[PDB]
Amino acid sequence: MLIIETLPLLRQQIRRLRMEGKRVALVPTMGNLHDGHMKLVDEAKARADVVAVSIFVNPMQFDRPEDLARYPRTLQEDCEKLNKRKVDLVFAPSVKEIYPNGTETHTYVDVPGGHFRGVSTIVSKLFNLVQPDIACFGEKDFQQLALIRKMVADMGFDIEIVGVP
Amino acid sequence: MLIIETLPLLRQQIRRLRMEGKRVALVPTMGNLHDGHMKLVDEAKARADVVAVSIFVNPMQFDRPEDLARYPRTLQEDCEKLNKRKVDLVFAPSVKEIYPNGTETHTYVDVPGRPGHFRGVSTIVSKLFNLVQPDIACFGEKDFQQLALIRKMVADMGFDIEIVGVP
Ligand SMILES: CC(C)(CO)[C@@H](O)C(=O)[O-]
Ligand SMILES: CC(C)(CO)[C@@H](O)C(=O)[O-]
Ligand SMILES: CC(C)(CO)[C@@H](O)C(=O)[O-]
Repeated sequence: MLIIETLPLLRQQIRRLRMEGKRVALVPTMGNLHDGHMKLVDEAKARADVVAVSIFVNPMQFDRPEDLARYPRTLQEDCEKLNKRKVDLVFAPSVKEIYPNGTETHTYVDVPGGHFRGVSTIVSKLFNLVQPDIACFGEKDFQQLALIRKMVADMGFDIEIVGVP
Repeated sequence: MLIIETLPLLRQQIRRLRMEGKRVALVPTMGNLHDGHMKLVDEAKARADVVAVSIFVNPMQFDRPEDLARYPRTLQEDCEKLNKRKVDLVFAPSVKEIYPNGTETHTYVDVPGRPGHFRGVSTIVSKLFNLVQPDIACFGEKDFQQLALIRKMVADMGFDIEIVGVP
């Protein structure tokens, strides 16, 4: 398994996978992975040659800084679990790599029809960075899954959005 | 030169270009092309294997229906100029095709750091960038606020697209 923390190195591998003809699935996560997140990984492995999992606790989608600060961070353990599940690549960026000037002045994506603006923004950016053929999301957060399906339909992303029960 | 009017046929074209691994340049336009747009096309041709030009009068970036309705439409003459320049693809969608559920509740992109005009720009250019997935995209320097907007949008949103400003 490859663990990538920077944009240039991620871009290099995305390009390599593209030149190798790999079908790529992305599983976005905020880390603190449990057996339940493996449903996403297992669906992704069946549906692609290569599985990339992002781990990024996204400040733009937390209403309270207290909650962002207390969100569990267990990177070594997440990566252990992913490596055992045969994941190919983990993308684990820093906050500043994602939001160089902070979130308040960052370009955002809003899906009509703070929390959800944070979700469409980071998921669009992960789609632009990883350029996956397929991306897997839980059905449990049904508002989030609805928001991403609409975002994709509206914004022209060529990505199959897979809801996992 | 091929004229592509629908998303699924554009999808077909872009998927094919991707698996062929060609380097692709996109020139976004609203048609009514003249010398300045030809400079954009020339640059795109010099910088990529394949050049796509979009022609789409984007309602989201016009505040007044009167201004949208007055915008000149010269598709035949636009295609004549692009064909002469050996453009590979011209993407010329209808409004219903880009906005099948209307602009009002369409996803939008807004870049901080007429009310509505720039939001309409960032939104359509993001969508064009997702649809076409170009390696490079050319814009004029004269609309300097637009060029700055797109420059920031690309840097912020993580698009792997080289932005080229042309006089
Ligand atoms: C989709 C996601 C990883 C985006 O930050 C997050 O909202 C989540 O944990 O569902
Ligand atoms: C898979 C999951 C943990 C992702 O948030 C959630 O959808 C769930 O519990 O099914
Ligand atoms: C960039 C653009 C094609 C977006 O509709 C338009 O604003 C233009 O022609 O400058």
